[PDB]
Amino acid sequence: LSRLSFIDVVNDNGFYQFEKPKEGRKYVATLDCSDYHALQIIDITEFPYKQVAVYHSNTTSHFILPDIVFKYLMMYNECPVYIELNSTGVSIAKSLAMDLEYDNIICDSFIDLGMKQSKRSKAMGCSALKDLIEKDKLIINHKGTIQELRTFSEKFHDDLVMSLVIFGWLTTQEKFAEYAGK
Ligand SMILES: [Mg+2]
Repeated sequence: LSRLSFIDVVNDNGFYQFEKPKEGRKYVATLDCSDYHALQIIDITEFPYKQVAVYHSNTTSHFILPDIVFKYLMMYNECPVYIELNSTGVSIAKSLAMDLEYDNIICDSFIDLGMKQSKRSKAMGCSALKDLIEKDKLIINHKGTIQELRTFSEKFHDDLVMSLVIFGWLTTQEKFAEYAGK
């Protein structure tokens, strides 16, 4: 843990940015919705991964969120998004697809537009995260995230960590191959 430091970037209206988009780099975004909404944008290129932007808020209406997500996803090279399918993720993921006609959505199946909930995935995901940070394979820069990585037990908020767990689960998958690499 505690070898973790953060860059104290200003909270630009919910959106935290540590690196702006650089052509040639391939990003990936995971979302845990409405507790705050937490949008993690990671750089999966060089197997040094980097958390370049974070969207954090417990005050945006899930009604308008897709617009917010859309903005940042487009901003980072038509970025792929992996939405956890809780009661709200389902609606958000649909808007993102129908309403905003965004096509770079990662799906679990044609019916589930993101990560389908399961005790199995969360667990499996946590583990995958634990070995991404500890091996210094995932570089975190956000203050909140780091604070939650200090009040989140193996078994108070955790949205920013959950968000990074969606990312874990996404790394235990095969499809992750393509999206990866510059
Ligand atoms: Mg949440």
